[PDB]
Amino acid sequence: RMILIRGLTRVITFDDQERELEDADILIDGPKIVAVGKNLSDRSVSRTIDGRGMIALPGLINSHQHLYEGAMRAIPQLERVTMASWLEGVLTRSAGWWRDGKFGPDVIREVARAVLLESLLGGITTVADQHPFFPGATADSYIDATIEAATDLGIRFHAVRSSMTLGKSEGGFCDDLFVEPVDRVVQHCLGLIDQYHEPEPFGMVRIALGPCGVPYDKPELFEAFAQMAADYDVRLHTHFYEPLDAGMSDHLYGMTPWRFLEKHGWASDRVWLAHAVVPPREEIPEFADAGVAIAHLIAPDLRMGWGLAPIREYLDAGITVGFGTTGSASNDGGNLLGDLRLAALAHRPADPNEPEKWLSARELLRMATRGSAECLGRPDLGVLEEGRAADIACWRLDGVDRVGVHDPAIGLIMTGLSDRASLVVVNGQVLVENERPVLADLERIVANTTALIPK
Amino acid sequence: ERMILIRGLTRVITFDDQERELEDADILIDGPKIVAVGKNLSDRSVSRTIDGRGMIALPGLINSHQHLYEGAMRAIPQLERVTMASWLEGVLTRSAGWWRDGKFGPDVIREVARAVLLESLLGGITTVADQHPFFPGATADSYIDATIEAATDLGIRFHAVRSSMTLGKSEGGFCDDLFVEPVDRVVQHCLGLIDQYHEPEPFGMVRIALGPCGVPYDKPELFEAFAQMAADYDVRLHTHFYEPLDAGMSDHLYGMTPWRFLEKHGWASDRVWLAHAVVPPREEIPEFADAGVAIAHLIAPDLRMGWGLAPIREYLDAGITVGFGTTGSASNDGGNLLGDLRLAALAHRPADPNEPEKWLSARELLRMATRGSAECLGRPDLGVLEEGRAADIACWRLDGVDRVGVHDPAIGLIMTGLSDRASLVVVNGQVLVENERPVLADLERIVANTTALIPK
Ligand SMILES: [Zn+2]
Ligand SMILES: [Zn+2]
Repeated sequence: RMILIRGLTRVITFDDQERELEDADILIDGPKIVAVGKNLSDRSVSRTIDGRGMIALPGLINSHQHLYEGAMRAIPQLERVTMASWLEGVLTRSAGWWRDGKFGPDVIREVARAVLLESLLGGITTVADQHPFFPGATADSYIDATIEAATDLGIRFHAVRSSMTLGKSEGGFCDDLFVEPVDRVVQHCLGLIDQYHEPEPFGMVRIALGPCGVPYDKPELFEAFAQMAADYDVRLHTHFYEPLDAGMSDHLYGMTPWRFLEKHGWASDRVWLAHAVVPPREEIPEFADAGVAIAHLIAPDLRMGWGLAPIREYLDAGITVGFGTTGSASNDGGNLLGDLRLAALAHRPADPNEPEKWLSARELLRMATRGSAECLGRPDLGVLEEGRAADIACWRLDGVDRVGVHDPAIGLIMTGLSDRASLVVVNGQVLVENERPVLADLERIVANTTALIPK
Repeated sequence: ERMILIRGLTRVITFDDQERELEDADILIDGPKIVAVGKNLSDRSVSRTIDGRGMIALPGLINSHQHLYEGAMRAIPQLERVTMASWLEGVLTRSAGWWRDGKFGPDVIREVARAVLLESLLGGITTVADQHPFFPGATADSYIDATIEAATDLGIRFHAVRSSMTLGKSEGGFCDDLFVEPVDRVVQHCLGLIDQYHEPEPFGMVRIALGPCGVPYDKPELFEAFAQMAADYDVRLHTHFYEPLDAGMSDHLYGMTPWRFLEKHGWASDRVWLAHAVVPPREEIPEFADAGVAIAHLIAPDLRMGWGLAPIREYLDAGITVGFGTTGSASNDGGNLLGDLRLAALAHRPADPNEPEKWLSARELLRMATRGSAECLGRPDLGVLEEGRAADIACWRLDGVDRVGVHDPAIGLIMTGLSDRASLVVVNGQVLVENERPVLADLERIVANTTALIPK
C-alpha cells in the first residue's frame, strides 16, 4: 500500500550532497520516504501519481506564525506604522475583541483552520505557531484550538507556548493582566507536553517553549524553560535583536540581549531565535559556537521598516538559518514561498558591487525547508531522502507564466503569477492535488471562518 | 449588438478625479467604452450580464516598460546574481548568438511575445508598452511587426517603442557594433512603423513610440531626430534614466548630467516618460516637474541589479507623474506587475524607519499601475473607471481562503494572497479572461508552441 510519485521533471533533495534529479521518482511507505530516484518499482504500490511537469521539494516549513492574526489582515490604521504603534494596535485588538466575546477559543480555531489551509495550499507542510501578542491566549484554550485545527487538516504542527511575564509595573512592557506567574506558565506547559507532545520520529504535534523576549519576560522564566528543555527534550524559542531591544536590555540588566540569554541558559543548541535584525557584529561568532539557530523573517522586517538582517554573515559563520512569515498582521499573508522572492531581491542593494554576497534561490529554498527543520529540531524533516518523513511539496512548471525558464529552482523564486502548490503530501497523506484540497472542504471553511472574523 | 453589464462588484476602485470607490456596484460597457459606473445600473439594452459579486474591480493594469523578447531568458543560472555590466553583456551575447544560429528571428519573438502578453492578461494587465532594441543585420527586421501581430491576435492594447543602440563602444559605447545601427536607419524605420501601425484616435489599440536605450547607449543626433519626429507626428518619447553609472558615463562623454543632456537635445518636455530614475541629483527633481516628464517606477529590476530605491515619494511630492512597470523577464524575471507592487510596498520602508507617512501606500501603488502608467503613455482614455473612458477592466476574487480576514480589499490585493491571477479581464470592451482562464485564446496550445521555440 505504498505511493509512487513518478516522472517528476525536477527533484530538489537538499540532502548532504545537495543532489537534484531529473525525470525521477519518490516512493512513499506510510509516513516515510522509501526511495528517491529514477525508474523506481511500482511493485508494492497501491497508487501512482503523475509527476511529469512538476518540481518537487521537501515540504516548506514555516518556523514562525501567529495564527490568531489571520483576523487582523489589511487593517487601514495598521498599514503604515512602526513597531510601537503596530504592537499597541495588535495588543489592543486581541485584548478588546477577547473581552467582548468576539475572540473565543472557537473563533481562533476557525481562523487557524483557514490560515493553516492556506499554508497547505502554499506548499507548507509544517507550521510553528506562537501567540506573543494575544494576552488572553491561555485564559481561553487557545493552543488547544490551534492543535485541533491542525490535526483536522493533517498539517504537521509545533505549538510554541508564549507569554509576557514581565509586568508593565515591575519593569515590564505589558498591561498587568497579560502577565502570568512563572510557575503558572511552567505548569501550563507541563500539562501541554503531557497531553499533546509527540516526541517519536514523524510525530505530528510538538510543544516548544517561547517567551516573547528579553524586554518582555522574567529571567526566572528563561531559566525554568532551560531546565524543562533538558528534561523533556523540547525546543526553546524567542525574539532576538529587534531594533531597540539592545537599549531596553541595557536599561534593565546593563547587558546585551545575547549576554542576558547566555546568563540564563539560552546560549545552547536547543534554541532558535526570530528576526535577529541588528546584533552587534562581534557577537556573531558566539551565536555560532553556542549552536543557536536563527529564523529569517523578511516580510515583517521590511514591513516595520527594520531592514535587512545579516543573513550572509550568519551563513558565513555556519549558523543554521530558517525562514518564516510571522503573523498576518505583519505580512500580511501566510505565503512563505512568495516571501522568498522578497528576500532574494531586497538583500541585493545592500551590497551593490558584490553579487557573490547576495542570497541565491537555492540558499533561500534551503532556509525554507532544511533550515527551518533544523530550527524546529526536526532531523526527520526538510530533506527528500530515504528515511525522512514523506512531507513533499510540488509545483507545476508548464504554465504560460513560466515559459522560457531555464533553471526550475530559480524559476520558482523569480517567476510566476501564483505560488499555489500542485501536489502536497504530509506524513505520507496526500492533502492537496491539482491545486485543490483533497479532504478539506474549501468553500465551507471559507464560509465558516469569514462569519467569525470580528466585524 | 448590445452592451455588457458587470453587476454587483463588491468593491470598485475608480481612480477618478475624486478617488471614488464603490461597493456592491456595477460597470456598464458599450463597445470600446464605459457607459456608466454606479449602483443598480439599468440592463435595458444589455446582451450579457456578468456576476461581479465577490470581486474587486480596478482599471486594467498598464505595464509601461517591457522587453518581451527577454521572456526566453528567464532564470539563467549564470545571470542570477550579476551587476549591470555583466548582466547587459550576458543578454547581448545570448541574443546575438541565438540570432546568428538562426534561433531568434521575428517568428520566434512573435511566440515569446504571445506568451508574455497572455501572461500579462492573466495578471490583469490590459495595456503593455514593449521597448524592443534588437535589430541585428544590415536591415531592420520585422521584430516589431511580430510583437504587434501577437498583441493584436490576443486583443491586448499595445504600445511598441522602437529602441536601438546607436553609439558603438568605438565612440564611447557598450556593444559589439552588430547591435549598432546608423541613426538614419533607425529614423527611416520608425517613420515606416508610424505610417503602418499607429492608431492615434481615442481607444486606439496599437501605438508607436520612439525609445533610444539611453544617454550612454545612443547618439545625441538620434535624440534630436526623435524630438522632431515626435512633434511632427504627435507620438511619445521614452528612454532609460539615471541608472547608477549613468551620471559618470554622461560626464565622461559629454561633460553634462543625463538630465542636462536630455534638455539640450529636445527631451525636456511633456512628450517624455522615463524608466527607473533611480539616482537623480535631488536639485534636478523640480526641473523634471516643470518640464512635465513622467517617470516609470520599476522596483523589481532596481532591486535585482542592486541599484536600490528610486526617490518615488519625492517625485509625488513634486507632482511628477509616476507610473509602474516590470521591465523584461531577463531582469525580473516575471511579467507579474501586481506582484511587483508588494515588493515596492515593503522594500521602500526601511529607507525611512521613523517616518511611516513617507512609505508608499497600497492605493498610491495601484494608482501608479493604472492611472500613472496611462499618463506615462499619454492615454487620457485609459487608467480610470468612469464614463467615457476605455472599457479596460481588471477584477480579482476576494473570497478565497488566502484572503479570509482581510479588512480593506485594496490593501488586501497587495498584502495578501497565494496568487495574483485575475478573475475577469476586459480590454476594449472584449472579455478576454473569465474564471482565471483565457476565453478566446487556447492557453495549452500557446504554452506548447512557444516552449518548443525557446532557444536551448
Ligand atoms: Zn513573532
Ligand atoms: Zn528597460
